[PDB]
Amino acid sequence: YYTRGFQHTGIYSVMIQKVILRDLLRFLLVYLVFLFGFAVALVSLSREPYRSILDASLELFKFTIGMGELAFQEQLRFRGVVLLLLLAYVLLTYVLLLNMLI
Amino acid sequence: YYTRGFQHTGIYSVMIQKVILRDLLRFLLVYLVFLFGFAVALVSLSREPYRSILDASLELFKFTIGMGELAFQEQLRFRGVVLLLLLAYVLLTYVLLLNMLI
Repeated sequence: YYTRGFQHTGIYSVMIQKVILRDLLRFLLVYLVFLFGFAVALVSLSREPYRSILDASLELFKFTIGMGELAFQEQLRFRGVVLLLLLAYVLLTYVLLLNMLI
Repeated sequence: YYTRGFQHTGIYSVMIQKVILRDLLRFLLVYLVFLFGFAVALVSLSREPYRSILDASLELFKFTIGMGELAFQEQLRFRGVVLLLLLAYVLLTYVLLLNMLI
């Protein structure tokens, strides 16, 4: 809060709070909706390794940078659809990031 | 779909679908062509660890962020060319990303 004084160093640090708080909120809401949907989907696949909804959400949050990928061999013959869903989540996250920058 | 209403929050969210769908499609096609070519190349090296084409494609997709690097010691005396190919794939992916942003 005390960066409001000082010198010109605050010029770029005072205008961010008027557009970031408006844009990041909506975009993060959309991202969380997508993340929870994908997590529920992965739990549905793994039910019959993504045990709880919280664990799946954590995995999806890690997928953007650190992954939990390389599915466990024979995942009830649904490895292909799981991999396709993971790729789809990657593309949605990346396009949301590009929309963030734009 | 229901973000088309609301308020000014949709102003930046309606114009993205007219240029993203045109640019990302072609750039992703190019990226997939490069990825499949590099995966086939890695399979060719590893034939005589990148067993199937799907596994190699998955590894190349991971290389951009999470890697499968640190080749397995003596890879039939072809560790150097494999490492050079991996570096080349990294540079092509990065330059494609910069082209994406531009």
